[PDB]
Amino acid sequence: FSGLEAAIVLIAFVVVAAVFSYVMLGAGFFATQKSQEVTYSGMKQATSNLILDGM
Amino acid sequence: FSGLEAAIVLIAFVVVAAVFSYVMLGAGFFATQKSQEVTYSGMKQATSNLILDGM
Repeated sequence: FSGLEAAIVLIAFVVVAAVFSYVMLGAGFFATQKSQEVTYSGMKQATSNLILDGM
Repeated sequence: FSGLEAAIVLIAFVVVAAVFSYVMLGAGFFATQKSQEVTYSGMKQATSNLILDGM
């Protein structure tokens, strides 16, 4: 049994990690960038209120 | 444990907040606009008085 083949796999473990890492970050930024949008809209929802002024 | 999911919820906390914020304002304006009507009617109730004049 040789670690030469272990290397072959170790790539695969690392690569799928990096890809998941890659996407999760992308998934994550979008998560964040979405989380920001709802917040901006959220404040804009309340503060965009319009009012009847006087009689 | 990842804050990625925390974002998913953070939306939800913000959204229901904005909706409650949205409605409470609407609930609130109506509260106010109602509070105004009773006042206008309130003064109108007293000042709309009519009188017998002379003999």
